[PDB]
Amino acid sequence: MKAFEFLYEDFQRGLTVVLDKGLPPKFVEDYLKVCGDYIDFVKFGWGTSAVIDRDVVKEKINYYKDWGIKVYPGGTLFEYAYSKGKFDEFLNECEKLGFEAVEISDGSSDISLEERNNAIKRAKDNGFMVLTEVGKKMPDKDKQLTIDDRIKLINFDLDAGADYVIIEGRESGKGKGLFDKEGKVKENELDVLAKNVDINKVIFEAPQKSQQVAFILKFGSSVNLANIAFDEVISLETLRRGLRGDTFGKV
Amino acid sequence: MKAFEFLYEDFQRGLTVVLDKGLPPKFVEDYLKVCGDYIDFVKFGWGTSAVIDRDVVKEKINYYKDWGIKVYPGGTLFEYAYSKGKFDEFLNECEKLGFEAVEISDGSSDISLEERNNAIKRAKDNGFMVLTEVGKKMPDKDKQLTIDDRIKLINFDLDAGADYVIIEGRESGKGKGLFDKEGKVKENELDVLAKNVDINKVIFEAPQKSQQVAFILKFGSSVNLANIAFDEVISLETLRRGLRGDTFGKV
Amino acid sequence: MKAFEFLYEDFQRGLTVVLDKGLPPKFVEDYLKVCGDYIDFVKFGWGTSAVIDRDVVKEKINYYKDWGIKVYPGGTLFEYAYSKGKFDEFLNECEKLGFEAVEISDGSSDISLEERNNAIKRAKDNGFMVLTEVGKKMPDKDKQLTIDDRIKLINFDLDAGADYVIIEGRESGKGKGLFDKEGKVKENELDVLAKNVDINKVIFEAPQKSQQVAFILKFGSSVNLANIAFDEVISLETLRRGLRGDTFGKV
Repeated sequence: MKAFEFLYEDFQRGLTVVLDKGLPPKFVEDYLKVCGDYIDFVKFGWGTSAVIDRDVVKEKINYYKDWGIKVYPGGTLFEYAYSKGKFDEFLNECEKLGFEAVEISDGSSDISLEERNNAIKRAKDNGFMVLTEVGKKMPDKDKQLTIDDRIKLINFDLDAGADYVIIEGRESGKGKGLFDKEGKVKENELDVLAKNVDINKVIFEAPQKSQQVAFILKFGSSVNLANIAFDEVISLETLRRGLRGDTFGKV
Repeated sequence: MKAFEFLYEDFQRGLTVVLDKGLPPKFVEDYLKVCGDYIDFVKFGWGTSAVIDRDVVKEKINYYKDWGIKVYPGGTLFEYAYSKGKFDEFLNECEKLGFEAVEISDGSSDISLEERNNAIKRAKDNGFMVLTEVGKKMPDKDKQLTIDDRIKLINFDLDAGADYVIIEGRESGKGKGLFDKEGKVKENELDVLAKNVDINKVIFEAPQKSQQVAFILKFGSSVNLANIAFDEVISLETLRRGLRGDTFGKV
Repeated sequence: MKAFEFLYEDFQRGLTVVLDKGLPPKFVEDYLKVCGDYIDFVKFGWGTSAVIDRDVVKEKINYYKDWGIKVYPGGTLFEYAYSKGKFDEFLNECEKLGFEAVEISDGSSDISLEERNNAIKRAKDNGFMVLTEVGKKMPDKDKQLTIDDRIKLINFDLDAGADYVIIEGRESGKGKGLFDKEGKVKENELDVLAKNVDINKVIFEAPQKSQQVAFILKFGSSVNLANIAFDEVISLETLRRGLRGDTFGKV
């Protein structure tokens, strides 16, 4: 039970996906005792997994598993392996390490629709949950994706068997996807998503508190959010509950 | 004893109040071995307490108690409970969990002077230290408070039995209270406080290092500061001692 | 071995120097199991050492030593001790605590060339590795140092027996040394360094990810970097390896 349980009001709580960019192992064990109940998935950011000791990676995945949290490596790592013709070795290693999900992305590389479709299907066939990601890392490339382009890709990924589709904003949440150079949500672009796709299948990267607030006020506390800093999981739950100033009386 | 004890010069050290927005329990135990000697009070930010496991909350309060640190829940949580007519249940739970203090605020809700006075007195009557808070969360509301308004409220709260009064700046320290949109201290507004209230009874929220520096240079190292990030307690003590560049030779 | 070891490509990896501004002791023990292999040196920032319990300082130095990491106190602490005529007591305490290196700087105080030369030599004579630092803490003083001034001081310090010379940018990485008010690298100033000094003897403070990216793209992954946040050591290694978006395919 929570402290002040008498104040709790039941609600439809969206997904929380954390960015883990290299948390220490015992720290993860400790940390989950405070906020493990509010984490659904964790991304080991980009290629961070590939720099960490193999047993430490396995260890961490188990700690998350003790709280029912599925872990995936970043799509950037998939893209690196894919570009080297080592996608199979990538899936095999993922299975051996214990990742329950994989992210398929094309943020840093050119992957055709057919290649993308087939990578999703191969990952699914191997028993992984699959999250895809729509967006490009670099602003010159990302700018070439219109909102209608993003919508088409979301539904393409779902058709291929993706479980969820992530809308990219990077850890910075600046100048990429739905966010302008100052990190403010592009309201018009976001409306065109709200009316064209199944929002329950979409996860919005929202690393900044101001972004989390904007998404909660627009879609409700049922909104799915990703790239949540590990130390803002509790904050995010308070925002969903109207127990932080930004959403008090508004949720 | 401290390392390099021969360099230490005794001084009048103001209060340090930390923002704990959800630190893990064993981490707190470990963390206090480094900087517990420089923490007076800790705020479990806003309604964070109300999302955390009850035994974990109790556990953390005890760890802080082992270093002589008093803990209070955020005034935002008080405001939520108060607005639901559950202030009594709120005080009872606070006592059961072990909080030694409570924050009374009106940052997100309308609380009249009489209601405010009576809430302070009720908390005091129940054995809590009471810290009040002056300010509004949202800039449209906060702007309506003039400096003279803030001064009047400080002394009203003290009259009611408040132990300390906190000047609100939020965790961001931007666009609220004494800080402009860029987080810079409003020097003129601050002078009008320096000459009209007992500064020893006031605690300034100062989440940004630049704010801590501004307050130390204005009032001295005896200044009371709040919303100090957990990982900047040591930094803050070095600033008070002139052992970081910003205050070297100036304190 | 690392996870996804089959993706690893050997490369010339520059130094990583971490800023430790007060990490808890058991946290350090845990933290090094994830990224201790990618840390060469750690700076206990400025005078932080002088506020921490002496046995905790010794304890931490040992944890770092278990991963082959040398620790030094900040040059600001040296400057304080030096200004009080307690440089000898400073070196003795450093030896007793277990620091394997010392930083000699003049960021907050006036130290002549002869005084600087002699302090370097005294530290070396006492068995310390010596890192010096070029730059001033305050922008009004730092602006008076031209690039040619910095180059001359680098080689002066090396002549005196310095092991490395650090180019100062502070923890903020703003408005000081090679960085403008917005934290962007001054490309022209940096070119004049690239062509005039032994870059292998220089360590660039680069607290911001954007700075780390700029230095890696300019000098390569062999570049030496300092003031790396403890939680960005893994990120930095991924950047060196082209496994984060910013340097994917560029390294």
